[PDB]
Amino acid sequence: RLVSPAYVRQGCEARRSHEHLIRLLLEKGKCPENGWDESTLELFLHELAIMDSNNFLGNCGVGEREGRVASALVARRHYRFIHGIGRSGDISAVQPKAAGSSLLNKITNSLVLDIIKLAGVHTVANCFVVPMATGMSLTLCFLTLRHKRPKAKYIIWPRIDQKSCFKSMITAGFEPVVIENVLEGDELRTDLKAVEAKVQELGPDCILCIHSTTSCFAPRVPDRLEELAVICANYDIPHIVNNAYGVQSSKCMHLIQQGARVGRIDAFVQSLDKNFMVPVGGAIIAGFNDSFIQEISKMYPGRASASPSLDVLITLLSLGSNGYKKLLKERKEMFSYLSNQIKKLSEAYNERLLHTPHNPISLAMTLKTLDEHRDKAVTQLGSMLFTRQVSGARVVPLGSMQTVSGYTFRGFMSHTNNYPCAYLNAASAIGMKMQDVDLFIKRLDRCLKAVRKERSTEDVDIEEMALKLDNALL
Amino acid sequence: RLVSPAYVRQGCEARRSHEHLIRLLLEKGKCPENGWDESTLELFLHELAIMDSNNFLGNCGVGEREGRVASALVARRHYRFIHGIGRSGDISAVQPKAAGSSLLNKITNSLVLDIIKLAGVHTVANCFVVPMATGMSLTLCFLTLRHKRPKAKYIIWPRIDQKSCFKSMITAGFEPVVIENVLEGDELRTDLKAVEAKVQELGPDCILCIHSTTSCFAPRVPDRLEELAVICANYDIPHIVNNAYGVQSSKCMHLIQQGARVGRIDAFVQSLDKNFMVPVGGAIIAGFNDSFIQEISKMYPGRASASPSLDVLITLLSLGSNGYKKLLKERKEMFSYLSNQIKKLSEAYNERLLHTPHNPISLAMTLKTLDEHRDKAVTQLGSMLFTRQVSGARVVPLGSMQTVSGYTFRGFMSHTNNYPCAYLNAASAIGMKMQDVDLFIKRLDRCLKAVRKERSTEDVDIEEMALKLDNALL
Amino acid sequence: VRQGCEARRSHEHLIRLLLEKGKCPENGWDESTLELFLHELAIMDSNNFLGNCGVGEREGRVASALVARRHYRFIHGIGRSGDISAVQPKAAGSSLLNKITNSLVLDIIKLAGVHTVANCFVVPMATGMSLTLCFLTLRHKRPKAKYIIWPRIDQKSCFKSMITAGFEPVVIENVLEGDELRTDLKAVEAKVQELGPDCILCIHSTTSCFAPRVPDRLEELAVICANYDIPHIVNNAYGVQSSKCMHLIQQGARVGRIDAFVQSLDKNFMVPVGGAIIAGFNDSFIQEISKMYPGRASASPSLDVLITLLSLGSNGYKKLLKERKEMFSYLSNQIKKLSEAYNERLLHTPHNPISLAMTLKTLDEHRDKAVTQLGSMLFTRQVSGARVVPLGSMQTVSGYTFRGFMSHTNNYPCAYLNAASAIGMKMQDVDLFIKRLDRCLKAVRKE
Amino acid sequence: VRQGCEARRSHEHLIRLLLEKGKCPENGWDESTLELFLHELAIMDSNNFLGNCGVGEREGRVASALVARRHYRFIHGIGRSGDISAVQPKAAGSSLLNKITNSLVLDIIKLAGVHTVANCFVVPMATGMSLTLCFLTLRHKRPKAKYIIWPRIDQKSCFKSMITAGFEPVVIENVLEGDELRTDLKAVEAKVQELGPDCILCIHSTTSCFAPRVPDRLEELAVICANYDIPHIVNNAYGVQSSKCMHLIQQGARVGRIDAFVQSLDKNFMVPVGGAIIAGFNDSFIQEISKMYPGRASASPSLDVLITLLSLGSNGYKKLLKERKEMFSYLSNQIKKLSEAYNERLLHTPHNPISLAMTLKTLDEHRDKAVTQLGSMLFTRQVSGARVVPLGSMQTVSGYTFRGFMSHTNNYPCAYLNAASAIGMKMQDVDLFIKRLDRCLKAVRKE
RNA sequence: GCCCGGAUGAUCCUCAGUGGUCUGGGGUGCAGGAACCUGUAGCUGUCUAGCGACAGAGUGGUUCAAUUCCACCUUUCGGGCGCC
Ligand SMILES: *Cc1c(COP(=O)(O)O)cnc(C)c1O
Ligand SMILES: *Cc1c(COP(=O)(O)O)cnc(C)c1O
Ligand SMILES: *Cc1c(COP(=O)(O)O)cnc(C)c1O
Ligand SMILES: *Cc1c(COP(=O)(O)O)cnc(C)c1O
Repeated sequence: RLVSPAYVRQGCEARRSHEHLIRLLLEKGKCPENGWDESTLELFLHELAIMDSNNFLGNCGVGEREGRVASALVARRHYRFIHGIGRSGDISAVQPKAAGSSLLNKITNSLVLDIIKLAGVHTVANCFVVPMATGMSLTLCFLTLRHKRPKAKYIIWPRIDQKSCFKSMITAGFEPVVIENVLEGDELRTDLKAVEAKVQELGPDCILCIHSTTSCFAPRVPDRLEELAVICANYDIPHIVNNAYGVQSSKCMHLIQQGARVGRIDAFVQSLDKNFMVPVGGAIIAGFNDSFIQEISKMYPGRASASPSLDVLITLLSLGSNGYKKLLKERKEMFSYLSNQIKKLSEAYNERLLHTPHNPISLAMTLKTLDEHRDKAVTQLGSMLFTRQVSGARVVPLGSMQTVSGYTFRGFMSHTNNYPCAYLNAASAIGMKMQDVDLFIKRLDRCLKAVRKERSTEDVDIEEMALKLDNALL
Repeated sequence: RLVSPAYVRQGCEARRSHEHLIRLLLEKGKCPENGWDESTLELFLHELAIMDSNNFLGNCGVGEREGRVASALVARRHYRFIHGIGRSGDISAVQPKAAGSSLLNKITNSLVLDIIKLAGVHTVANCFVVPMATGMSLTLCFLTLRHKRPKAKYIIWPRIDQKSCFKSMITAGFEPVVIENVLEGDELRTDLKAVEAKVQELGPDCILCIHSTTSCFAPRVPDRLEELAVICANYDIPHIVNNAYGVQSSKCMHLIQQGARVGRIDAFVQSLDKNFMVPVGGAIIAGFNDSFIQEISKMYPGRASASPSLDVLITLLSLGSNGYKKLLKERKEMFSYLSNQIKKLSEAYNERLLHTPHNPISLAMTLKTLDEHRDKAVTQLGSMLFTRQVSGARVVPLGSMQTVSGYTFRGFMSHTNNYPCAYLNAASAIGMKMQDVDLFIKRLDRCLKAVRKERSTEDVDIEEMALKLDNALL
Repeated sequence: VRQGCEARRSHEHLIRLLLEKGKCPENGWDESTLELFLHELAIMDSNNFLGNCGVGEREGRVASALVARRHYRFIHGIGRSGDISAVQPKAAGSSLLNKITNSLVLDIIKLAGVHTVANCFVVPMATGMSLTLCFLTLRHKRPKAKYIIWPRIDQKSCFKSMITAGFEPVVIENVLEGDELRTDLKAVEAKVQELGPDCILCIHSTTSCFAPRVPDRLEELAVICANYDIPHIVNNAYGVQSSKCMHLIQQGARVGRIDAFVQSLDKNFMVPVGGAIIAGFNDSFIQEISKMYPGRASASPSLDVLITLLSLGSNGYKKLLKERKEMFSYLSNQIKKLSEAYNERLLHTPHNPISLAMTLKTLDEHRDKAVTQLGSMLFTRQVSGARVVPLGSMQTVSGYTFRGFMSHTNNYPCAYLNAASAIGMKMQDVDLFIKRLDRCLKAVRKE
Repeated sequence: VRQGCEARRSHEHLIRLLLEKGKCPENGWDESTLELFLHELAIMDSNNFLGNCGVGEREGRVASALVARRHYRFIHGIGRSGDISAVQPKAAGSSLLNKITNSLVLDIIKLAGVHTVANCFVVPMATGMSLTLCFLTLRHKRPKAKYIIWPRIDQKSCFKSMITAGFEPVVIENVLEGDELRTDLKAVEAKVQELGPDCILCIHSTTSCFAPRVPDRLEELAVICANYDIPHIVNNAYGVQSSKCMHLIQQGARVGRIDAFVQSLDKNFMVPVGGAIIAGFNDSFIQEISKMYPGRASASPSLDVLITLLSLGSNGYKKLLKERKEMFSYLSNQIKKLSEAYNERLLHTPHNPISLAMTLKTLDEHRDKAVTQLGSMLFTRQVSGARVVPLGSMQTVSGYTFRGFMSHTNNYPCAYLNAASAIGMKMQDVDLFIKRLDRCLKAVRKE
């Protein structure tokens, strides 16, 4: 029954090794260098969860929001964190009914701030995780700016053909002013002259902010943030940066750091899933003025989900800063490999890799040898890649017209009205493996052969199943 | 190695019993009457998850959002659903990269619509789950209305002292017009005269909407929705109903149904955690015009978390419509029991249960025998209940001034400037057990004794630990 | 913050109370307390140490994360290679888990009706192999013994356990007393005198059994064993759930000799098949059985019952025992009603508190094969546990031929159907069984 | 929609290929395929049927949801009460699980070096009790046998397995050949002739062992057994991970007689302690051992290794075997370097492919108790698996007194330290061990 | 249990018929002018101090038009399958 050496022999001795990793986390708020063992991580989460009042043993609840859970499957999959984050008046305020969830939220934001520094923006002052994706999080930035600039109606926006970040300004109730890009070689870049010309035409007081973008599909490249930040500093206009998946790119993060160094960056927003390999649904709002970032936080009404914060807390504690650095290194290596592989394949089909050296993530291969008008070969290629279980291979044909929330885009998906050619997108994002590139190259090869010929074990099953899906669509 | 009767002997025979429960769900989109076994539920989720492209065996990904997951703990706790819900242009659109998640989202919304009908609003036309809490979801309603009424500046709002729903109109960029309530007996009720007078004073075209509330703390009661809906129909003003935790109240839901029957209700919003016992973070936007509800959905920019939808899908499939009906029945029974218990206890301390028959969820017990000015006894009671692990027991002292987003409230937390007395809140919400009431009554008894005396095993450990927490705060 | 750190104290009190007294909690633990306890135990094992390095052949390495998590990172099993009950220095948490589990199990055995039990231990083998371990222990104490005297019960595991241990079973036929089959005490004592006590390894009796057989006459057998100095081993496979079976074991130990009694973990505690409990009244003999086990053993059955008893509590287990009795009365009455409608009757077996039997005399197996059919149809309608017993079934088990197999005698008067009220049975179980049995008898009567 | 339904076909192909050939997949399954497979198997068991009602005593009821989920709802165990290998009609999914697991295990045994193996089965007992089951089976074939001839190895489980089965071990001392302790073939054959083949139950040899002992001379023993018609039982506890041990078993069966060889599941497949594999070359004899097991048994060890082999694949297991060899060379060289710095040496034991030994001659146990200290300090520094062997240690196991215990002989020349490269060992393990051993020897030398 | 095929649900009480905003026959009670003639009829939820009010007719679909036609569900009948 007993065999009891007081509490336990090693019950606190080797347990001390776990507590000291936890104590170092709470004291300095930094990512562990090497990842925690699963046992340490789950011991930490279990001890946090029992701090929440809904998990108290002697608790009784007479309110309308007591964190009750009907399904045990639901309660266990969330590690018994039910109360979310924040209070009804402040999403950043400690919740007296959920001290464990509040500590979870504070530690997660501290870990994320640490990662943003090592990723490239060392002068970041403040950040917080918000359980909305990047589009809605950009909207929250604009909603906050409205009260600071009540006469403003326009958001000046260098064009990028992505529906979420475009709609974010309309959802916030402002009028986007689409600044077309300038073609420099193969690259589409910021028209700094047109941006400043529009500021003078409309008047700075009528401008809510300038909305720039770093991460993007080639042949677009990250915006000229340093020059845009200087324009924003000179005319006293807020600068909001869409950095959706730029955390994984030291080049993108350094553009942000330099923009804040020489000019004005009020906030930059990044997706959680794209930069940390977690489910879709969360984002980080970061900036350099602590007071302003807290203003955006206080703009949020009501409590919020703790699930995205828990996901990234688990991820960073398991990976460590070394594990994340390793993922960033391999992403750079896989970009070179993917670039070289596309160079080799495009040569064999009389295509080429578009020359986009300023885009460190996305690549583009021309599709000039395909006739979309007659054979619809460009659209056929995208469908054949899809049925062959290639995902993320974005096909951009010429002359696509698209209306988004009443605004009509010419040459939609190409970020400009008349790009020289149609092309295919591919990218080296965090977590990509060599198998992804090799299978993509192999399957793109077969698709290019089949479309050019049509104008004139499990591998064959994926091919046989693709032929059935191809014929069903036809 | 084999012993193989083709595939299996019963491998499809008793499996058929599982498939037929699943086929009935997908065909009619209704809640099962009796809850599913856990085995059926998890088989369903596993088969949905393998439909998502990130879980394909022969998949390769070359994009920036491929649903990659670094941590196995994260992937398993979400049943391998990574891609979220929706597309970057439409949160309601099927995601070709996540056919399983898209089916999950559609079935969840169908189940939730079914529950809203059986809960009382049988004429509901459309609804969707949004992974934001009720405050942010109300903001999304106002953001959608802005484009339909671009000259509107004001939201007419019968006062309720809750920071989230108040801030939701300011976060959306509108000016709330606070309509004070009328005291009728002990109850605070809608001042229909002042609402119509403010409509005429400001002009209907300047009114974005009327923002009413059903579920609320006593002594406030649900707004007079039928009369407000008639005012809204006559002046052509949209009507938005805050039904945060009203789904659990057949009285609240019937007010909504009658309001739509005789007048105009454009949308009503309810919390997921408060009505379905799931983690905080999600809500339902429902209405009677299908086209308008889709407009709110399309206002959302970008993809969204699937975690709240998964939580309520698991919950409703496990509970069934019978299980949910049982929770609603027990909530009514526990309201009577809690009411009778407070009647008995308040008598022994020369207090009374406030007469609020029109509030079917929240109750209030007077605290007239406590002196807040001299002894601060009302604040002391709330703290003593907290240290004794009573949660949800809301103490409302007199004369509290509070500023929320620049607007100053007199008598804050009482929903009126000068309520006759201080009081204590308690409620019978879904999932409450008799132990909650008995422990609340027992601990409130000890607290009342201690505060009145101060002016003149685990039970004792909760008391001994409360005395230590009480002295530390002092 | 200060309330949350004081909230861990609430869990610590429950854990401390368990380590100090080793009794089941009265009310079951919350899952949060249980999993907290298990995680703290598992990190005491050396394979889960953060700075551990392993240069041996048994380091507790786990290749699959799915395997490690589902066992709460308990990898080293129980015991040492020289003693299954010894503390494993490389697995202090697993050793603590094994000691607590044995304590909780002893607590339940007393609660269930054998208050005078002295010792017991969980063994990760089922009841058959656990009876074998008992016989293997008795061999070294009685090296001239060759026979095991065994009142007949038609169950292959307990019968084979004697042959596996290397002894010759001596089958004692039962006596028909009314409808019941009971111990033939005269035939037992006659075989003791014929073969000689020194040649008898033990008397192997059985409590829990299928009707119309009833628990053996343990008191009279315990006196025979005491008079002749012959060990007594009781097969109590699923008798823990029956206060009548347990009190019968308690009485036999009071008036006579009972060396050990064995019970299945899955049949009495609703856990997966695989474990058993060896219990006795001589602490030293039970220890001798434990020390006869060679090498380490799986900790999975111990962990299953530990989780179950901590989640149920003694009140939760008491409730299941009370409901088993009420379900038995309900099942009995419903069989009386149904048997009346088909010109059958419920066999009068008041000495069996778990299993019942209903006559199948009106069904013709000789001409229509109707009795064999009924059990087949009962399966396809998904009635599990219903057991049809035809007449004159011959069956060979390890070379021994049984006549009238499944009936525990050579010529029982009639064929019959078995049904039982075991722990965890619901009113749905009986109502479904009655409905499907009615439909099954209608179709057989038509043809 | 059409691509997702075709996506289940990809998983179905892997599952279909497993059921059709019963071999390990070359590359490991994804967790999604594995858990899909397990869930489909579990719903085949009757306890998981949606319309099931239970009126029996063994219905597979589970009180705790934590217990049910952690076992993937496999509750009924393996086998029937009359045959552990028979298909359980109430648990078709569990029976299918057991058959697949035995097939995968047979595939690995061939892959590991015994290509001529005919049959094998997983038994949810550890290696000690599994050797006991072998001896218990041999008793009925050789009812006059009393002795088991056993080349000495100082391990309590395999030694006790002979006594548990009820036989007298005949300890054959080993021969010092250089630094190695090897089989004394002349003494073995002399005991066969002295005691008489008819009185010998079997010869019980051992492959995997601690240095400086080496695997037994299986070929010469297999010929002795064939000439005298004596069964041969091989203790291969952790020899599956060694192509040298497995090939030695293969060669012995080719030139002589080997009736069965037994191996631990945890030591060879990195799963929790609790299971073993009994394998042989006569399909009928292995079946006889299986049928000697009485009653049902736990399915937990089978499920653990099934998950592990499906997740690893044969390529994954091959990789672990290759890395064990490379880790052995690395550990050997690092011990050579460290022993040189302390005026010690690595004992030359080239016939042992798993375990190594380093001399501790410069440490004084008689005056300073330094040898006993080193093992103590090695533990507190969290070095597990390191094994110090002093001189002249006396130890009694089940009544038999060993002199020079832990050393496998009565007077080995010196004390020494044991270290091994077992499957799953990392370069961190060796580097940490060398560093901590260096610090441990520095402190002992100071005092 | 599953598969197949009839009917079944709350005005394939009752037996029938009917795509036409339902009809025929037998039967019961309540109400008046043995049985005859006439009228009449039940249930569930919600909101009410109550009168009463608001809905629902297994869930959906087709159609100008569903008691009627189609699919599925509930109940029930019949057939098939049966070493567990
Ligand atoms: C719960 C509730 C809300 C919503 O608050 P959130 O934290 O945003 O979910 C709004 N108003 C009232 C009256 C509420 O009870
Ligand atoms: C991912 C991304 C966004 C954000 O889209 P959400 O679905 O809201 O997360 C915005 N702009 C770009 C360029 C992106 O890549
Ligand atoms: C591991 C091993 C055994 C196995 O003993 P158990 O604890 O019963 O598994 C037996 N002999 C030797 C030499 C071993 O290494
Ligand atoms: C259950 C039971 C056994 C146990 O046999 P195992 O399958 O080994 O657990 C033995 N005898 C009887 C009468 C039983 O009911």
